[PDB]
Formats: sequence, structure tokens, C-alpha cells
Amino acid sequence: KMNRMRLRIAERLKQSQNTAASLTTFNEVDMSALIEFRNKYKDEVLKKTGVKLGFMSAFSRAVVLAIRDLPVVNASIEGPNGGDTIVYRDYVDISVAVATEKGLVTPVVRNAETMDLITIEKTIAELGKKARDGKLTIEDMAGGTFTISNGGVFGSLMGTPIINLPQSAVLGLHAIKERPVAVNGKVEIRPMMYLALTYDHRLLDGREAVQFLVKVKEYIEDPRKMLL
Amino acid sequence: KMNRMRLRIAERLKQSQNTAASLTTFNEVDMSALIEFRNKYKDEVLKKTGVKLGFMSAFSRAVVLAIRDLPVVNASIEGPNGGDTIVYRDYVDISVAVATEKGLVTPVVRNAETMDLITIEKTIAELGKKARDGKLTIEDMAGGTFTISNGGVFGSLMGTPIINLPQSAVLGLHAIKERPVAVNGKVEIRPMMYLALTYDHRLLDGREAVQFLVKVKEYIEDPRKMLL
Amino acid sequence: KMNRMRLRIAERLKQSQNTAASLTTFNEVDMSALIEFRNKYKDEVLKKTGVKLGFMSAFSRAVVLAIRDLPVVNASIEGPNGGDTIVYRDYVDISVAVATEKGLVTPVVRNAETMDLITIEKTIAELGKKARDGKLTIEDMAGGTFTISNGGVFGSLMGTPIINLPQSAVLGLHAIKERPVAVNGKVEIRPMMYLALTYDHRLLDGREAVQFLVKVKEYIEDPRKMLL
Amino acid sequence: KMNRMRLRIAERLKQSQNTAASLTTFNEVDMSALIEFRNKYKDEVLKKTGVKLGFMSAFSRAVVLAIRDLPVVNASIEGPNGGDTIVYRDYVDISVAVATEKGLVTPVVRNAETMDLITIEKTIAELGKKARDGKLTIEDMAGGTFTISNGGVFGSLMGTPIINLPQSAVLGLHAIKERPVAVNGKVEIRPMMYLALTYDHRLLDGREAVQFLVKVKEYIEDPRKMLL
Repeated sequence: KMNRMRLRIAERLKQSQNTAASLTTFNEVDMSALIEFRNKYKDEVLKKTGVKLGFMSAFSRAVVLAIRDLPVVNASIEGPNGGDTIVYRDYVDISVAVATEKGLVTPVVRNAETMDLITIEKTIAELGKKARDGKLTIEDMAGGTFTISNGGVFGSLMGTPIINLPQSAVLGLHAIKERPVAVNGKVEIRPMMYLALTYDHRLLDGREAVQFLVKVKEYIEDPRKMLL
Repeated sequence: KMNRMRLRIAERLKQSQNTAASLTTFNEVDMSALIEFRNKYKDEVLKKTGVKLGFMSAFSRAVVLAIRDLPVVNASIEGPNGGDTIVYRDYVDISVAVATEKGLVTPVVRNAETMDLITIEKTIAELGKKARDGKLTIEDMAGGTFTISNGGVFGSLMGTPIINLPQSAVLGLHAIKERPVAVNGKVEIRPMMYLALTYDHRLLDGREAVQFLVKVKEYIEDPRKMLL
Repeated sequence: KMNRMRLRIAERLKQSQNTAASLTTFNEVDMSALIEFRNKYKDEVLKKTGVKLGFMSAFSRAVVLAIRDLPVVNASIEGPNGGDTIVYRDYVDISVAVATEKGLVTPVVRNAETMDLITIEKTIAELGKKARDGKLTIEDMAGGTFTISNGGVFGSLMGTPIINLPQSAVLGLHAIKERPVAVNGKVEIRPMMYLALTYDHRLLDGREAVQFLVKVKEYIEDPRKMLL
Repeated sequence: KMNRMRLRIAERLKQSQNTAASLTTFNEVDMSALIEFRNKYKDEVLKKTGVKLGFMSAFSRAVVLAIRDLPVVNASIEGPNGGDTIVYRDYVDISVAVATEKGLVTPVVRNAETMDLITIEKTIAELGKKARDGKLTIEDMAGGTFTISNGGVFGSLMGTPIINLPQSAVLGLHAIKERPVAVNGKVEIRPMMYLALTYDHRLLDGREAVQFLVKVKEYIEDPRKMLL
């Protein structure tokens, strides 16, 4: 028999689908620079800090810088029957995925727009521990302003991730693969990943939606853009 | 606060989603011939006519010829609670996208199935001017029979465009990219674009939907098919 | 005849020499990454901001990050007859050189440790204008915590720059040259520059002095280290 | 606040600067032979003696043999207001650097001119242990006749080391680097190091100063010269 947890979450799915409008758009991106950079320093970083480096601070920091250009992304749509107000609050709470032994849960880094890459990475590592400990308070998983979800841990080409209502949108991350690529007028083989942006087409307009994803693409593909 | 324009359009989104069934299918296509042809003559054409040539008359004319094989595409589904009638009217009104400074609007070429490629191209150029002038009457944007939408102007791999209810379906156009391709038993590099057909699976049946997109693919990939 | 400005400054030279201890140490560094990065984006940056990009935000930001590891650099030595206190204040005021038509002057960016690379670059451009206008207030040139000086504008291999008393130390920047280099087990030709760190050997100890310069070398040679 | 140790040493710096004249001159040298020789035998040597081999006995022994040609180097300048006497005592006490956890200290090998390379190396290893033990008596660090200082442990191109008053001069050692070199009419890549001789230009005359450094260069570059 389905328990209360199943019933609640299962309802929230098709409920949020019927509440928001919904669209998904896509792109793929070269992972080489990020991978190289990671390999070059993850040990030094670890010895300096106790922090191991994955990729997560990268994606998230890039998202923050893109949001700093496109504040529409962070805002939430509110009032009766969807309501009346785009809530322009511009602190950024980054919800992200963790799979406990009892399945999917969503820790939220509060005020992430203040943070350094290394600090984000550390903060996430803390939450991952505390999550498998079952120590999390519900305020750790009360909704943020934005969400990043990962299917690449299991490994897929492409997902179509769900709106974390009341948030505007969500980014999906997928398997890195070596892929044939056209670059520099040459065939090459490169580490590539696809990206999926799902967004409420209420207030996230197709122009903006594409533009956001594309700007993020740049920051991944050259980490030096983070210096701007 | 959301204004009346936002509220109306935002409702129409999830309303039309809940009204129609909905499916999207895909293909990608070589742009070379069209690009070559454009470059070869756009100047001559311009001097003969005052008309610059993009790609739009091509896609649209191809769509018309495909519709001339597949009249199911042009018809609209009507009556109470979705109703009872596939309206076989076979004049073709081509709705298309323009982004004003106040966002997205949809000029409609009436009776487009009568028109020459150059004339379609001209007609669109007229509407683009009149649109940014704000001179458009609402009858310029009262619904056509079919819709083509462009995300390639912003530049993306792939979108999932919305049904312009009561129309049957919509075609999305995307970024042209150089891509590695297998052709002639050889690896080559070519200008490629992806295509997305979204359709109401009420009355647009999977067979037909695929067949339509595929026929269009041919007309793009060899403009000489337009001579048939 | 020497005027008051000459007499004051001329005294301050040999006075500060007799006041501090004094040592200079050296290294040279590859400019390629920074040069590439600059060329790749200076136009985009300019259109986004009104700011042209030289190199200065790079050197300075690197210096700040090195100071964040080595706070000894920022502190000043104070009290009677040189005194008694290493003043650990850790806001960072970056003095830098401008040659007016009446010769050398030293604008100071206050609180520079807070700033982004682009913002530093902008701030400097503002000061350069205001300097040639003669609009500067003396508080613009009351001493900072650290100093960077440039001879490369005139173009030399190597200088030996003077302690801006009461500051601990100073960095000299020189001509970029193409130079033969050994890299990757191969002879190569690269854009190279020499660096000179002059420091008061009171409280800047040889270990620390070398270590500071070397850490800066890294940040220049890979801008991706700034991401740490 | 600065403690007594800081105050004493800080004074000794600018005091000794104002007491001596002061000049520094430079050269660079191939490390290959010494490196090869070290690698070839350090294990055998260790098993025969309990002594590991760095480079230090080499530099020091070379310095001694050069001093045996140029006794001016070892002598000290003495009497009131700098005085009247070049003290020709020709036993050689080699001061050298150790960085304790409390910073820089200077053990002195007494009567080093008597010693074998292996014995010098051993003697230094003993002192290094006793230094980190804090067991040293002050007579271990009462001034020798000459000084060698190392910045290469931290790793730099070039320093400008301070006169250990009353000694005549000091040698600085730096980072070994692979460097492009011209040799045998050919471009080659080699392990190279720069050398800096600082000397009191009272009684160390420019002729002599250059000649000393150059002779040392030979002994490093061919260890077989030690056989003369």
C-alpha cells in the first residue's frame, strides 16, 4: 500500500503540472576545461581545506552569475489562483538533490549568491553527510529560489525535470560522455554533456529561457568567464 | 504585479495544455543547399524587388506543399468540449513569430497557399516593420490555420513549442550549427538544424505527424523538390 | 633650482632607505594565458560596461589572494624609532603609479580586497582620468597598505623599486618580451616578464618574501587559480 | 607588538647596511654533473656512513678551494669606526642558514677548511637535528668567517642576500630550473641555477669579487676541479 509520503509527493507532481505552464529546452556543452581544472588542483584544495572538489560549485556559481544578469530567474509567482505578483526577492536559495536510502530529498543552501565556489562545495559536502545521518531539520528542505537536479549520477543522456513549485524553473544535469564533435573545422572527440532547462512559461519567456541556458553554457565552457 | 496581458496569456498556456492532447517529435536536416542558394542570389533578388532573402519563404512554402499532400494538418477541431468537427477549410493562414520590445506577438499571413516564395518573404518583411511600428490591427494576429516559431534567432539546439489553439500543430526552428555528419559513407562537417513538431494527438495521428515532418525535411534538403 | 616638491621627495628617498631594511628578489613568468584571455573578451567587456581591460586587475587581484594567505604582507611597522607594533589591519589599500605631465603620482584604491577584477580595472580608469585632470584630492594619494609600480610602460627588463614607507614592500612590473623558454621538455618562444619584489627585511622574512612572489606567479600563469 | 628578538635583528639589518659598503654581482651555472654524481652514489654513501647527500658539501667545499686562492674573502675588517685592520685569520668558519619553526637561525661549522665533503655534509645534518631540538648553544651561532644562504628551498630565481657583519661577503643559492641554454653551438635544455654574491665594497674589490664567483662556478660545473 502507498504510505502518506508517497501520497503527498505523488499529488504534488500532477498538482504542480496542472498549476504552472511548462516548457523544456536544451543544449550540450564541452566539459574539458572544468575536468582539467578539477584534476589539476583537487588534491591541493583538499589539503588546504578538507574539501574534495566535484563539479557542483561550478554549475551553481555559473547559475548565480547568470541570475545576476537575469533576475527574472530567481523571482517567484504568487497570490490567489497563481495570483498577481512576481516576487522580486534576489537572495538565492539553491535547492539540490540527494538520494537517501529512502529515496530523493532536497537540501537547500540558503543565501548561496554570497558564496565562493570552494565554500559552496564544502557546504554541500556537509549537507550530504547530515542527510544520510537523517539529522536534517525541515528548514534544510523548505523551498529555495532555484533548483539543480542530477541524473548523471545514475547516467542518462537527457531528462525533463519537474518544476519545484513555487520556483520558476529547474536545471537537469546528465551523464558526461566522450562524443564526436566538430571543432576548429576538425572532427574531434570530447567529454560532452547535455543540459535541460525546464521552466514555467508563465513569466519565463522563451527568449529569456534560451538566453539564460546559453549564458550558463559559456561559464562552464570557459571558467575564466567567472572572473568577469 | 502581473498586468492583464500577462494574466490572459498565462492562463491561455495551461488552459490550452489541458484542452488539447500534446506530443512532440523531432528530426535534423542539412541546410547547405538553401544557404548556398540564398548566398548566390539574395543581392539580385534585392535589386529586382527591394526584398532581402532570409529562409522563411523556404520553410513556409515547403510546409504548404506538405500540407497539399496532408490536408489533415490545416484543419481545426471544433464544437462544445472540443466538439465534433474536423473543420476542413483548406485556405492556409500562416501565423509566425515577432518579438516586439514588449515581447512576443504573432502576425498571420492570410491565404498564404496562393503565394510565391519571394512574395511570402516580402509580406513578412512588411509585417515586421508594421509590428515594430505598433500599427498592427488585431486582425493581423487573429488565429491562422498553422504556426511556425523560431528560437534559432536567440540560438538553441531544440525547443518544445506550444499549440496555438485551435490550430492542430506547430513547427519550431532552431540554431543552425556546423555539426559532424555521416554522409556518402564518409565523415563530413555540415550546417545542420534540428526540427521539432508539436501536435495535438487528437486528430494528428503518430503516423501522419512523422510523415509530415519527414516530407518537409525533403523539401528543405533539396529545394528542387519545390519544382514538383 | 630645485623646488619644494623636489626637495621633499628627494629627502623621502634616502630617508626611507636609511629607515627600513631593504632586499629585492626576483622571478619571471609566462604571460600567455592572461594575454589570450584579454584578447578574447576585452571588446565584450567594454560593451557590457564601458571598461577597457589592460592587465592591472589581474596583478592586483592575484596580489590580494596571495595576501589572503600571507597577511604579514599587508601589515605596517609602527611606533618610535620604527617602534614596536606590526599593525595587523587587513583592509588592503592598493597604491599604484600614474605619470602626470609633472611626473610620478600615486593614486590609492581604498578597500581593494572587496573588489571584483572588472571593478578594480574600472576604478583605476576613473583615477587615471581624474589624475590628468589634476582633480585629485590628497586623500587619493595618502598612503595605502601595498604598492604596485610599472616600468614596463617605458619598457625595461628589471627595476629595483623603492619602499613606499610605511608599507612593507613593493612589486615592480616590467616589459613583456618574447623570449626563448624551456617548456614540456621542448624549446619554445613565449611572452615573458620579469618580476621584482622589494621588501623591508624587518618583518618581511626571506622565506615569506620568496613564498609570496612565487604564489603570485601561479595566479598569473593560470588565471583559473583565481577560482580557488 | 614587536618582541626583543624582532627589535634586535631589525636594528642589525639597517645598521649593518649603514656600516658596510655593499654590492651584488651575479652568474648562472649548470647543475648537471653534481646532480648526476649525487644520484649515482647517495645510496652507497648513505649505507657506508649513515649520511644522506644533498648539495651542500659541494658548494661549501668549492668555496673553500676558491678561498684558498683568494684569502681576501675570509678576512674581516676591524677597529673603531670600521677601524684599521684586515684581520688575516685563515681558518674558515662557514655560517649557514636553518629555518626553525621560530624562523631563521645560523649554525656555524667551525674550522671547515680542514674537512672532507662527506664530513661537511654529516656535520650539517647533525646541526639541523640539534637546531630543531632547540639544543644549540649560542657558540654554534656566534659569527663565522663566511656565509652561504639558501632561498632555493622556498624556490626563487634570484635574491640579494645581507652582509653578515663583520664578514666580508655572502653567497645566495636559488631554485634549480630546467632552462633553455646555448651549448656546443646547439640549443639544449639543462638544470641551471643563478648565483648572487653580495660583498662589502670596502676591501672586496670588483675585480676580486667577480673573480671569486667565477672560480666557484668552475668547481661546480666540473667536480673534477676539486681534484686539483
